[PDB]
Amino acid sequence: QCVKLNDGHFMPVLGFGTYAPPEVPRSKALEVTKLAIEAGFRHIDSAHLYNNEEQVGLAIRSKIADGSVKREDIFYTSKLWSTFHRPELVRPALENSLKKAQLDYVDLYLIHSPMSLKPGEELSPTDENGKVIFDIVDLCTTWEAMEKCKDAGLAKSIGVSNFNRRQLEMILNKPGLKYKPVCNQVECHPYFNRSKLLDFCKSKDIVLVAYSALGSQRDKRWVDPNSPVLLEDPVLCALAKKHKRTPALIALRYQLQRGVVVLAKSYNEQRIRQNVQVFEFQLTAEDMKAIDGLDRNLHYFNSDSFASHPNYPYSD
Ligand SMILES: NC(=O)c1ccc[n+]([C@@H]2O[C@H](COP(=O)([O-])OP(=O)(O)OC[C@H]3O[C@@H](n4cnc5c(N)ncnc54)[C@H](OP(=O)(O)O)[C@@H]3O)[C@@H](O)[C@H]2O)c1
Repeated sequence: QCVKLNDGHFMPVLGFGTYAPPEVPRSKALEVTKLAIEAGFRHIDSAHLYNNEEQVGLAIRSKIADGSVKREDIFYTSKLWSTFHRPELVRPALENSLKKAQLDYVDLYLIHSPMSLKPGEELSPTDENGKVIFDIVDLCTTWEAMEKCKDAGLAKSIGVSNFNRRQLEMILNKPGLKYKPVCNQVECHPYFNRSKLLDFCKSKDIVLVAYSALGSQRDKRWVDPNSPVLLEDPVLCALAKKHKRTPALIALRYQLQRGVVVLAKSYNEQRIRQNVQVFEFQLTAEDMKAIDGLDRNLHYFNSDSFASHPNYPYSD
């Protein structure tokens, strides 16, 4: 099923995550995105950062060309990268995304992060200490340029990602605001459930979309390998046995029952098909309370590389 966004458009509540690290061959994104659509995913999440929009777009268009779906059945997301926050670069950046995917529009365009970076060749310009070279950009001006992309029909809906409550309030309080963010895509899982940010988002009819809902890919660039493995959690395992599902399915269903839209990345055929089974069962109030009890303020993304950024959303 879908949730109705605050601009009247509809978003499927289960989304497929397409990010894989650069060591994974680019051709895999094509294969697995087709498999996801074939399994029943209709919401597909990409970004300029992922260097896979050519492949993800081809997977979508291939499933259109092969008769499986129409463009109107797919909900396709991309994101403005942080080197393009200056308002004059927003539309060009979006047009690159459209060119790569060979699509006329995205269903959703997000500001990927509030942590603006120096414009240039690199995705991630850093100094000699490894910290990313920041840019100072009024994100309200960035947002105005996002609104023009919606008016031009290049993005059906616009929203944000990795914003905390205050950063979000800055947008909502902007003089002359035309379109509220339809969503805030943020790290969200039983060890970092974001319930306060969720309550705030609910109060403004903004959808919280969860990433790393399965514990993240635990990439050594950003994630401490000593951090607890979400999917090995004894409570999630006990609930999996109770319901004859898996820890992953429990973690996904938890988000759906909280009114959270949830992403799920898998590049494995069997797990991709497993993940759509989230619609086949329910958790009880007691199950949900047990999962709510797991919250431990654990953001997996935890690196020096962004912890010193002025717009770093977390308070550590
Ligand atoms: N806006 C942002 O800053 C941002 C940040 C992070 C992520 N995202 C988006 O959200 C997506 C998902 O988040 P994520 O990349 O952190 O990964 P994730 O959804 O939390 O998944 C983590 C891992 O779980 C495994 N997995 C999936 N299904 C499973 C199952 N049924 N049983 C056991 N393991 C399973 C996957 O490995 P296998 O591939 O081997 O199955 C995957 O590597 C990303 O792909 C991206 O689209 C956005």
